[PDB]
Amino acid sequence: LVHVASVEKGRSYEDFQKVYNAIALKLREDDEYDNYIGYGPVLVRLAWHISGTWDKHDNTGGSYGGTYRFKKEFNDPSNAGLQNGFKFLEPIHKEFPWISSGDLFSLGGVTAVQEMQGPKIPWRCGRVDTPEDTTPDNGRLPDADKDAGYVRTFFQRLNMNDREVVALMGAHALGKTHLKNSGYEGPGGAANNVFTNEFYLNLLNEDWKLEKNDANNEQWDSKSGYMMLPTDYSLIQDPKYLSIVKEYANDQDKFFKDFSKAFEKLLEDGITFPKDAPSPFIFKTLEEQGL
Ligand code: HEM
Ligand SMILES: Cc1csc[n+]1C
Repeated sequence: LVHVASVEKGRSYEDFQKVYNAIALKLREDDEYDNYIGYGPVLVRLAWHISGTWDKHDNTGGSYGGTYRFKKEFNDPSNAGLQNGFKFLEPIHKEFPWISSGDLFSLGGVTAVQEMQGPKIPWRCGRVDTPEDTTPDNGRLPDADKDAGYVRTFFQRLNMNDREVVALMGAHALGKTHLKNSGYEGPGGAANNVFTNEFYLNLLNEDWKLEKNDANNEQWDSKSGYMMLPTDYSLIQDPKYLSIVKEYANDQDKFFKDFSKAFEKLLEDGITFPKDAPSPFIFKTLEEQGL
């Protein structure tokens, strides 16, 4: 399967910076969502789940085709709760009907991270919508109730290595688990709509307790009111993972730099970019624009 990036006709940096600003302006406006967390965390989760279907072996799945717009992927049990990120973006797609679905879902994730004061993420245009029959089947996204060997093995399919996996998981400092979506409940920290390295700090400094929640699932709970998933706590159980966790709890700039590279790579897996294709765009935030 080859998927070649095709820039939307005649579009350039300024067009996509207009779509960025539209998403970012609505993130500021619709602030009440999920008890004032706002839409940013569900939008970086949506960009991860449309990319996380990729399989390196046959180049199926991935962010290129925008296939989450089809019922099979929209109704995947693993995507429960992401309909709220879709409905947030649907106004903006009506306003810029020329951007492809893959591009709009991935730029929403980029915009949310930078607007929640994360690192800049280089983003590239050119994903092309593909037919309903290209939609990957349910079951390619990871279970939460498993251990470190499962996480390592699952992420080899998206060929991410240990460092990349640990840098990507730092995004679980954002938002929260919702019992009616996943059977898990609670936030992982106090700053859950500002991008920081707090996931790593909480993992190493809190007093975790294995408890059973109302959906009868086990999760790691702390006195402070935070929770960690079994696959999250996995990172301090494995010796290779645990020493990268310590590296990111001791250096927030290295965390930001490595997250930026692994999230771009995540979003680009499966796509062939021609050598005459434009460079990756670095978008300015509303704040850097005085907007
Ligand atoms: C083995 C890996 C992973 C598993 C099992 C997993 C699982 C989960 C689960 C069960 C939730 C709760 C969903 C809900 O109830 O609403 C969640 C939320 C979230 N995850 Fe993951 N995740 C994984 C990796 C990642 C990665 C790599 C990213 C992003 C780079 C990510 C970003 C998020 C975000 C931002 C949320 C919060 C959503 C919200 O607030 O609504 N996840 N994760
Ligand atoms: C807050 C959250 C959602 S999924 C994992 N964590 C830590």
